[PDB]
This record gives sequence, C-alpha cells and structure tokens, in this order.
Amino acid sequence: GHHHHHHLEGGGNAQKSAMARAKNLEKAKAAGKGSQLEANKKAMSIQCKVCMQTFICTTSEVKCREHAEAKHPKADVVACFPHLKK
Repeated sequence: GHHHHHHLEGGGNAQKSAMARAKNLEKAKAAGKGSQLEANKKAMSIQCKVCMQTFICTTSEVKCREHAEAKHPKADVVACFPHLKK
C-alpha cells in the first residue's frame, strides 16, 4: 500500500463505499434530476427569470422573438422567460 488500497474496482456503490470506493464511483446524485430520452441540456440552455433556474433550449430566442411579437398575451407561462412575449 502506498496511497490507498486499490484503484478502480469496477463498481459497487453501497453505504460502505464513502471512503473505500469513493474514487471508484459516486456519480454525484443518487438518481438524477430528470432528462430521460431528452437531448443534452448540460449546455446551459435557458435561465429562469424567477431566480437562476433553467429550461430546455427547444427554442433559441430569435424564433421566440417572432412568436413574441405575434402573441405576447401576458407572458404568464412564458413569464419565466419573457422573450417568448413581446
């Protein structure tokens, strides 16, 4: 031994993994957050106006721009990103 017992066992993930197999695989989150069959949204798509959250870039801003001028009801559902309204 000269730093730790082993280096990459392959897998495991258990309560007793916290130090022994910490470098093996912890991932980060035990499940995730969402995004299944979805596209890559780790690109930092759209931040929500309410604070700092995010929404999927299924629309850029220019395409919502045309939709905005043509609509702009009251934002509401798009109040989270008012480029989709006027």
